[PDB]
Amino acid sequence: SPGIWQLDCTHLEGKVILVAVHVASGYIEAEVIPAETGQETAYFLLKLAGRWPVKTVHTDNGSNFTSTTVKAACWWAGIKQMNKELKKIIGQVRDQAEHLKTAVQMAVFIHNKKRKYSAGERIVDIIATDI
Amino acid sequence: SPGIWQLDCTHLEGKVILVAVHVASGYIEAEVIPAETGQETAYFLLKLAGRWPVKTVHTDNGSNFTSTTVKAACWWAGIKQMNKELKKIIGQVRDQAEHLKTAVQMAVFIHNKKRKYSAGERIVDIIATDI
Ligand SMILES: Cc1sc(-c2ccccn2)c(C2=CCC(C)(C)CC2)c1[C@H](OC(C)(C)C)C(=O)O
Ligand SMILES: Cc1sc(-c2ccccn2)c(C2=CCC(C)(C)CC2)c1[C@H](OC(C)(C)C)C(=O)O
Ligand SMILES: [Mg+2]
Ligand SMILES: [Mg+2]
Repeated sequence: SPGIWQLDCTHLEGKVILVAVHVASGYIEAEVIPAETGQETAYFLLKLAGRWPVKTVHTDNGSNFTSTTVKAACWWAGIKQMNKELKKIIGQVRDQAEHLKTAVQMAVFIHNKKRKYSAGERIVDIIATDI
Repeated sequence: SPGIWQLDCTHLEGKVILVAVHVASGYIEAEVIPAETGQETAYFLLKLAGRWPVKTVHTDNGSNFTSTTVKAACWWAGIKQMNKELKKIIGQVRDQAEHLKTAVQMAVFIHNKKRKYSAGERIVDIIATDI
């Protein structure tokens, strides 16, 4: 289904990377945050919900969505309840940037634009077709 | 054209709001940043470029894109060179959130989901059709 996203945290250079994957397309969005936190999770989900039609969200760590503040965000937005590929691309471009967050955003761009249509294309098409 | 975006800063409660508008749809993305800065502008544009097919970017303050670091970002991403509506929605929801950034993201969501198809729909459709 086009409304299903996966959301997980990974660690790199002592920082946290929140990664969201649109399961049907392989499209990703990601952000660097100081540490795993219900507030960070909540605010990311607000941002995500505001650009795409997010219906459900899965994770690999159920306890991530336990906090009151994450549930409140899912309520308001009407939400219900790739590390290796991305980590790879970050290594290739890490040299070209100072900050990890910049390398993340470069990799996310590399990821979504690559062809096999690109992930970035498939999300748009899948979502348009389902309108 | 579907690759044209507008990018501007506005001020509210002594903070800065970077606002991007996809001109053909009225879709917006926005972020709260400490102060107007070439680095902030640059990093936002990386993020934007990574989710949409951004071809050109306009602004109301040409000097915003003057810095070396903003030009470098446009180069790497292959980019070339609503305050009142959004400000309104922020006032309506300001009460319901502590942080300005949360109120921004709530308003951006309100904005993109409203019907007259919604802005969020029109971006997806416009971009899908042009694939
Ligand atoms: C802190 C800086 S300075 C800087 C830069 C690069 C070339 C010329 C001037 N500044 C950059 C870059 C801008 C273009 C790229 C492709 C996004 C990667 C490197 C950065 C970059 O951080 C920003 C994006 C917050 C500014 C970084 O982490 O290295
Ligand atoms: C700092 C907090 S705590 C908190 C909250 C709300 C209800 C229950 C528990 N926490 C919230 C909210 C979560 C849901 C909404 C719809 C996004 C708005 C209010 C916030 C919110 O900041 C976050 C998003 C960084 C956590 C805020 O600025 O008020
Ligand atoms: Mg750093
Ligand atoms: Mg605040």
